Amino acid sequence: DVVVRLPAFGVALADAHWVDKTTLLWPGGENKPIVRLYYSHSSKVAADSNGEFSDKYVKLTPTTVNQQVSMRFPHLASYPAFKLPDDVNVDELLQGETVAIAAESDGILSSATQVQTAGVLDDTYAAAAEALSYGAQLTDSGVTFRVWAPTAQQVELVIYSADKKVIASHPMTRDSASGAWSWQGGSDLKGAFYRYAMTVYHPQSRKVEQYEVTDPYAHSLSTNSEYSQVVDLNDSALKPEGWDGLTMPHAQKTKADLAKMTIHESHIRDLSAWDQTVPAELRGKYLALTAQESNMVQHLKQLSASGVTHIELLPVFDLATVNEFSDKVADIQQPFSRLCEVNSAVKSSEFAGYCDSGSTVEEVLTQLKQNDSKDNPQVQALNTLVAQTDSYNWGYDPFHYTVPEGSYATDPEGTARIKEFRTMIQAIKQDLGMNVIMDVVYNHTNAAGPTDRTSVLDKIVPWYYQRLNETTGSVESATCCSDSAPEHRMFAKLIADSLAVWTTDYKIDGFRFDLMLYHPKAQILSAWERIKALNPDIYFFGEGWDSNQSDRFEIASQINLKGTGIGTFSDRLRDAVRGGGPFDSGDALRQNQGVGSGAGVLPNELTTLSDDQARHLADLTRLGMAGNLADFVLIDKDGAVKRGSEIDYNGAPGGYAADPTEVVNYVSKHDNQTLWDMISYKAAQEADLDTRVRMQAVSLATVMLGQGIAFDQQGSELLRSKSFTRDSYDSGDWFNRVDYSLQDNNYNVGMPRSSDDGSNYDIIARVKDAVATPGETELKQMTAFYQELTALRKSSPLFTLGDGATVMKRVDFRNTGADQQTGLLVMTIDDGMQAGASLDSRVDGIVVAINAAPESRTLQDFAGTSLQLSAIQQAAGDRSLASGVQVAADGSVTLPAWSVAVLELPQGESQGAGLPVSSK
Ligand SMILES: OC[C@H]1O[C@H](O)[C@H](O)[C@@H](O)[C@@H]1O
Ligand SMILES: [Ca+2]
Ligand SMILES: [Ca+2]
Ligand SMILES: [Ca+2]
Ligand SMILES: [Ca+2]
Repeated sequence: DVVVRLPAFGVALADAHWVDKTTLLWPGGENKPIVRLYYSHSSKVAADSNGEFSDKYVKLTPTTVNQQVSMRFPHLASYPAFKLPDDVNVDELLQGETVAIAAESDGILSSATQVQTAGVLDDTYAAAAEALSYGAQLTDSGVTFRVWAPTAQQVELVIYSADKKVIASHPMTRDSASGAWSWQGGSDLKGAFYRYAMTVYHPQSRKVEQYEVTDPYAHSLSTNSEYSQVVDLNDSALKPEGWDGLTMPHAQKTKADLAKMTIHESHIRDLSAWDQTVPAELRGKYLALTAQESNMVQHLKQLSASGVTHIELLPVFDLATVNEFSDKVADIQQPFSRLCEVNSAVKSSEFAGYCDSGSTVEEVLTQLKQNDSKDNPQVQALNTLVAQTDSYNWGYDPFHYTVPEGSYATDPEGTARIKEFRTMIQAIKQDLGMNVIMDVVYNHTNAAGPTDRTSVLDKIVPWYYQRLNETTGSVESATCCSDSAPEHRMFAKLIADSLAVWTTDYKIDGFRFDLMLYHPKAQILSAWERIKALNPDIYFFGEGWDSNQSDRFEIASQINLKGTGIGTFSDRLRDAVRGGGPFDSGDALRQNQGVGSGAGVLPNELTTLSDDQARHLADLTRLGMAGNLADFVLIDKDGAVKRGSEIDYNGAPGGYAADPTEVVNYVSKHDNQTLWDMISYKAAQEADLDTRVRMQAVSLATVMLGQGIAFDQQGSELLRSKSFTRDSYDSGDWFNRVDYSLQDNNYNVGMPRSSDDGSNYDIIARVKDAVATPGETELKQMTAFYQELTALRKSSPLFTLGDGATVMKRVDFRNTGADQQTGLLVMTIDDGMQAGASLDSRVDGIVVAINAAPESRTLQDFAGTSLQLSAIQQAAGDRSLASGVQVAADGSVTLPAWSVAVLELPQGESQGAGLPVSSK
């Protein structure tokens, strides 16, 4: 056997992949005579002083990739394949560093690279490891700790006292079949803090690292997640009174049940950070939801009574971007002096002069408003510094997937947060009458590598839980941060086990997957199958659409999830009604008007939108109101008969769903500009304040009165503004403010962050002061419009049919084709004899008319049909979106500008003719 030696001829990159027991995929070994897999247990492979590689190695022989490997890693199927002998001691090699080396016949090195072992790890240990349970599993009879670390050389369980002093370090017992380590002790360990002391090779640093890491299956933590804690979530001491009997206020069993879902996407701080009627110690906490006397809680109670059915919570799992040690945090309601003591950047800034002042941070920000402008964005200048050390962040930064966030609890030390979180869930369901959905972020981790404080998974099993670049081994960042690998068996299991805890132990009713398309379709479905065993009515849905992982596996996208029952946010109606797209900047923000802001019918001074383009948006909007079904048949802008899949959406088929319950419509969400800020960017100069409020309502009407599940951002009913901020994840209490005292909508409170919106300062300055800023009058008006819409949505089962086939049999549209009155959306829902059975004993049909235009419009296609205005809208009088609507003798219906009318055909002795869907 020749000896590999030197003639930059050392280990470089990591483009070799050990995908299974005997297969090694590596481009560098092609056509090369000598292909080997060198390995070193405790050392870094490298040529010795003599220039030779004298470390142990295994001989690799050319081969052809097998079907099994090709299916698992399609993106690597083209790589030159090499086989290892069947007697290779895989386990021992995986305990240290392995490097693939290739050299010419003469033995002169041609290339050497590191090896990515995720594949062989799954092939060798996954099945055995999947059959076990992980974490500190405490029962009243004892505890069993288990952690998966197939490559670690040593793992010790370190037990800490409450004061964080080591009271014991136990070497764990490794299971050869699974590669998991365990340790069994007595129940006296209940409540104890612990960490796993790892001795493991990390490919990134190429060294056998030695560090203590928290449990990835942690179910309790110390302040700021420094230590994991042994806990039995079943303990009655961790449950509010009557917890076990908590039931879901809204059904989610049938598709009809699901269709009634009306979501209010909220954030723990956005809800109570500014509410002075919420006890001070509960502001920005889970428990604020229990302050029945507060403006915020009373507001949500009324929304629920009016038709909002679900509260969706932005990250409430353990996020990493907020320091849980209160002494290290300063918020705007506190003295500027406090800010200076915890934030050295502020103390060294142009604002240092405020340090020894007697002002609070918010008082300073308030005074900076008058002289704030595009040329002097001082409000955001100060806020950007405040953001570094405040209590604010959306939290899409996973630290621990199965422990509640600590900063939202009154006491982040230990188990305390568990009961408070549950108390909140109970309050929402029991006292506010709404189901709860949790935003989950399994698509990435906050960090990876062997050094970052928040790198947990990548420290315990390096290069396994993260998705890596095929050539460099670098952790990918397409998600934003440290991309995870849901396609790997043990991470898929971690996800499913995690969801099981939130479902069973925290009684969560549904989960919204962040960037769900970075997950394999099969993995999402498998997780749903597992969770349905715990809660048969659990609902799964998600978003993303920037995919790019299709080369590795079939992704969980809108298209691929058709007919599966897994929901996806639809960006079709969203874009059509809001106008433009999320990538717009500068003038495009104003030019790209939407149906909700007058596309075509009320053009601003910059837009070039044609009537045809405006009508195309109307096609996308109507399709969306019908559940954005692939097979829904409608008449398009040109009078052509088209299926939803035939309506174009920027190059892709518009309609993609099988059932409306697989589609979540919306016109505002936590990310991107608020609906009001978009209307402010797009509205024509002549559109006055009152008109803009109606535009907000008309925009929301397309969602609320549609067949798809309805979703909306907390505060849309209050014309919520972020002062034009596009991405407010770290913009603090200032820009994310929601005022439940109803004084204003937080519009015009300073130019938004320059780093992300600086390119929009020009357009902002030009449109910002077009009209007055909303006040109590406008907020109360909008809340009334909003509650009317949600009340209408639940006023009849016809609005939420659930089944795609039923929608196709009952839903149709009028005012379509080339001779249509632009901006007028007229949707009919049949309940007559031709539709089948009467689902609503009070009506034979319903007509939804949304006049998104500055003209009054008259409908003549319902003449002699005895159409009547909804009792709900009649009851609202001149405060209704239907104020001014006229139902004449001849049967014609006239709608005022920017109005919404829900009309019905009263049912007589028997089911009537209704509004049959026309043959197309
Ligand atoms: O915290 C991770 C990410 O969260 C949200 O997606 C923010 O929009 C983004 O800016 C940030 O990088
Ligand atoms: Ca945290
Ligand atoms: Ca912050
Ligand atoms: Ca890729
Ligand atoms: Ca009926």
